[PDB]
Formats: sequence, structure tokens, C-alpha cells
Amino acid sequence: GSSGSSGSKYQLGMLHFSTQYDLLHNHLTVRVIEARDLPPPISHDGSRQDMAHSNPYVKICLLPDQKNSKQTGVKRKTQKPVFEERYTFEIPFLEAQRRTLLLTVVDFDKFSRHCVIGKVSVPLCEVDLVKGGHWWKALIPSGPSSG
Repeated sequence: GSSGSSGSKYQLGMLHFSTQYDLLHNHLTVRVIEARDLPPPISHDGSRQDMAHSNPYVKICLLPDQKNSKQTGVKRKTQKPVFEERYTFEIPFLEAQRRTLLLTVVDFDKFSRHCVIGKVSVPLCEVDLVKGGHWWKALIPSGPSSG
């Protein structure tokens, strides 16, 4: 029970990620991939700020659980955050299917307020984890949730 989005497209950007579940280890293997088309460090507004480079980072989480969130190391001044790191999560397939892979892209810096650039949610119910996942999505403008 929440509002939707309809109108001016969202040119927030795009993030690369792959969702694969390991049967041998019986855990969720979520490897974080690089990204591109990410907006500069801005609070209110302002075109491509000059000489504006910070240390961005990507977070991880498995909905509906939005408490135990993970985060990749902090890279050096760069527009395209790339880590190519792998992660694990002891979760029973049965649950996995019900759970959802959500990735949040937030910048890290002194005056780096909680102005997340965008998020990317994807249900692991349809996708085949046992076989692994790998696609490209366009970050969406997160919003309020009463659930």
C-alpha cells in the first residue's frame, strides 16, 4: 500500500549487480559489481559540479528485512564506484525466493547527508538463483513506506 511513479523519466543512473545462490554452501552469494551514470555529490541541486569527487559506496540488503544492511569498502575519489567484491548470507532457499535483493547507492563524505541517489529492488522468486543472476537496472527514486 504505497504511491507509485508516473511522469518525467528517472535519469538517476544505473548500477551493475549479480545475484547467485550457492547450493553447495547453501547460502546467498551476492557479488557487488561496478556502476556508471551516477550523479555528483549534491544536496539541493546544481548541474555537474566542477572539481567534485568523493568516495561513493554501494549497500546491500534482503527485503523485507531492511535492518541488517551491508556496505562495500570505500573507494577513492571517483565517479564510477567499482569494487567487484563477493558476499555471503546464510539463508534457506525457501526464504530466499520470498526475500528480495535491494541495492542502495549512497555517497560517503563529510557533508554527505542521507541523500541516497537511488535504489534497485529485484525479487528472487522468478529469477533462477541456483543458476545465478546478472542484469542491468536503472536506479529508482526511493520513497516513503508504511510497511
